[PDB]
Amino acid sequence: IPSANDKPYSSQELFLRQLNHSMRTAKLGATISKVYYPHKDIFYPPLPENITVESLMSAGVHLGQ
RNA sequence: AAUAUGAAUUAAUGCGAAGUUGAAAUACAGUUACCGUAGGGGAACCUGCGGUGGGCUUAUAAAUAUCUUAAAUAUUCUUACA
Ligand SMILES: [K+]
Ligand SMILES: [K+]
Ligand SMILES: [K+]
Ligand SMILES: [Mg+2]
Ligand SMILES: [Mg+2]
Ligand SMILES: [Mg+2]
Ligand SMILES: [Mg+2]
Ligand SMILES: [Mg+2]
Ligand SMILES: [Mg+2]
Ligand SMILES: [Mg+2]
Repeated sequence: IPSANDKPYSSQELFLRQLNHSMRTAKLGATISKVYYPHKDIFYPPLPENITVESLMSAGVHLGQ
């Protein structure tokens, strides 16, 4: 329900105004490299041929009981 | 002297039925049982001394618990970013 052009933004409009900022501006200034994101293990798993000892070790697979 | 036989005479024991006097054992069996040994008692048994567990491992709380960006940021994310 858009608000009148004279009235201030509603709570819903502020949320959509923030979502617009999040897509464009919020990620300006730098990119992030070589940082582990937990979700990417599930959604971007590597292929078996590209797995290294380093990758297995980074995941903690070597830590037994 | 040995072997065999019978033997006066005399000792131990099994089974069978079948009651009698008690109630010793199996449960904490109503006094823990049993082993060795000694004494005593109608009968099982009772008592002393040490031993054994084939009886007590059957074992189960005097309680007290802590601070960093709660999110425009983690929570979403589908091979993308890099
Ligand atoms: K007895
Ligand atoms: K005895
Ligand atoms: K005795
Ligand atoms: Mg008696
Ligand atoms: Mg008795
Ligand atoms: Mg008894
Ligand atoms: Mg006596
Ligand atoms: Mg005794
Ligand atoms: Mg017993
Ligand atoms: Mg026992």
